[PDB]
Amino acid sequence: YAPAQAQIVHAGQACVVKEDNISERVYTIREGDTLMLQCLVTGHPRPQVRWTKTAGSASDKFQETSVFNETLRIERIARTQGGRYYCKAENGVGVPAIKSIRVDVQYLDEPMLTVHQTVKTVFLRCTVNSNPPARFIWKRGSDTLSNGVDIYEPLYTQGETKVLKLKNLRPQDYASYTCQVSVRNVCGIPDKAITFRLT
Repeated sequence: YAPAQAQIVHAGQACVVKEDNISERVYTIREGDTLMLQCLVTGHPRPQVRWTKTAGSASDKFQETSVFNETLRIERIARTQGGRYYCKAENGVGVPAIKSIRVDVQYLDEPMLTVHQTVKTVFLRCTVNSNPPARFIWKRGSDTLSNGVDIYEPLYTQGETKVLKLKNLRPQDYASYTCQVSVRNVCGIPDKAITFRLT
């Protein structure tokens, strides 16, 4: 007889895995792809294998595990299904073995854009939800930087926000402005954009 050992090994459609000498630590995968995590076990008799997502406030002594037959599979994984997943191997010999890995679900939503004018200045306010944090690119057909052009995060934000302030209103430069959001194509996630036609 021998006590149970556990080892988490990535499978499926992750884009990035992070590991160290002891075990695999992070499983990064694009929202909507298919997660697969193996739990290889040792010891005799053959250990039973359980998985669990630590959802809730109660401590480990009360989290609902499930007998799972080694391989955890989540098709069309959602941004809300990220976090720490625990493998538990037990064969009745010694103490149960428990390992865990962090799942990072990455995504880039289409951004939101709202306009506001006071007197004549123009504020274009772009928000997006993403993981990892997104890069904001403001364009007028061609990219724009600091023509009395101020680009800043505003004081009040419910999330990732970038404001484009246009101070003077020349006759020229009275057309379309674009907020392009990027995660630099991690996980193969392309950019997205929203355009406002100024008049």
